[PDB]
Amino acid sequence: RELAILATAENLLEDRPLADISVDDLAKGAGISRPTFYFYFPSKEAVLLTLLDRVVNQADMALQTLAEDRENMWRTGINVFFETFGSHKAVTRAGQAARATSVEVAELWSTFMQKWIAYTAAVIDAERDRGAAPRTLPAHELATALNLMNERTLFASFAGEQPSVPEARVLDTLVHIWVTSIYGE
Amino acid sequence: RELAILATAENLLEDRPLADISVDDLAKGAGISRPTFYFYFPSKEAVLLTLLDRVVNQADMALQTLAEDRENMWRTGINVFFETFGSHKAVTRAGQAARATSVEVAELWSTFMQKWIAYTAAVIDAERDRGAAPRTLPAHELATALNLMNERTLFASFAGEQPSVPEARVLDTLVHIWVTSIYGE
Ligand SMILES: Cc1nc(-c2ccc(C(=O)NCCC(F)(F)F)cc2)cs1
Ligand SMILES: Cc1nc(-c2ccc(C(=O)NCCC(F)(F)F)cc2)cs1
Repeated sequence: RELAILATAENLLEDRPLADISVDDLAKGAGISRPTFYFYFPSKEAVLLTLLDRVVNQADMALQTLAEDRENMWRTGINVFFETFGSHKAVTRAGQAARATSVEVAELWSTFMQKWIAYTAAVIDAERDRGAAPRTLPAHELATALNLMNERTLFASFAGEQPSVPEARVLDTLVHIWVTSIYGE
Repeated sequence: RELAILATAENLLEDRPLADISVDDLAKGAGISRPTFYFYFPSKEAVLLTLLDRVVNQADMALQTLAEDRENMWRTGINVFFETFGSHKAVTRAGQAARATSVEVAELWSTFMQKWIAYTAAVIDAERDRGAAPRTLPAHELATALNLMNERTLFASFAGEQPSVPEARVLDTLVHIWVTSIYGE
């Protein structure tokens, strides 16, 4: 029943914004009543938070799995986000828009971005320690800009935004900019 | 009176979101009544559109002025946006949030981003034609990712977002990533 509500909200988010979806909608698709819905979630907003929270953790776990040539290493890491978020475009789109109106969605996003940037910087620092990358910008600042570039450019591509890099070109585009800015210088 | 309404909306946007500002607020600060306000603008939303439209055109004109070493050339161009938007942070912040709710603000933003990306690509292409930059990524795709990185990273810095590059470091951060990704590979 919790799973059914989640699947239903993801299904419907493919067709319309969260605002055009009602508790009654989610309830119907899940095969339960409205008050029964309120036993699982306080609100439709809470349902989107849980969907985003699962997609973000799935990216984060895949990146932990990788952690356990240099161009390919970065490509494989960026690809976690391309495939994870790009396989859940409706949740990605609605979760990003909700950052504006939900402090819990904003804090969720912020917490994981900090984590991913800290880990990016730790890897740059290792590449510098081994003599493979030059000591140019402070690692954490470089990492932060690269992570934000990916956030905006991935998500603009997935949304078909104008402008955006075509989805079929965006992985290669981001990998080039990461490798050149990390190893260049 | 039109100028007074605009100055007043910019002043108040420094303190609170557009939603916490009423036509009555703008009218008061401008020294006119509410129906007199409606003679100048159809809505508070229209006032923000005009503010954004002036800041965007001021950046765009400064970039046209520049057009009339390689690291410094890119730095001087990125700086147009750092100084123009960074001198109008409240308008930047409210105008970006309005892209979600106003098609006219979305189309304005999109139109100028396309223009700035097209011009970035034309300069990369010239640098490649002269033998100074290598033919790596398609120029327009590289330009699009760099422009989106700047959009998100500048504006996160100006908003004091977590995460963000500190405002005092963001120009140097972006210049490094542009120069390395353009001349590297
Ligand atoms: C090989 C490695 N890759 C990373 C890595 C790769 C990509 C990202 C990344 O795209 N960050 C932005 C995520 C977001 F796009 F916002 F969803 C963050 C970290 C760390 S170590
Ligand atoms: C020397 C040159 N610089 C450019 C240039 C430099 C910077 C930008 C830029 O920051 N684009 C994003 C603007 C935005 F940040 F979104 F406001 C666009 C174009 C073109 S030719």
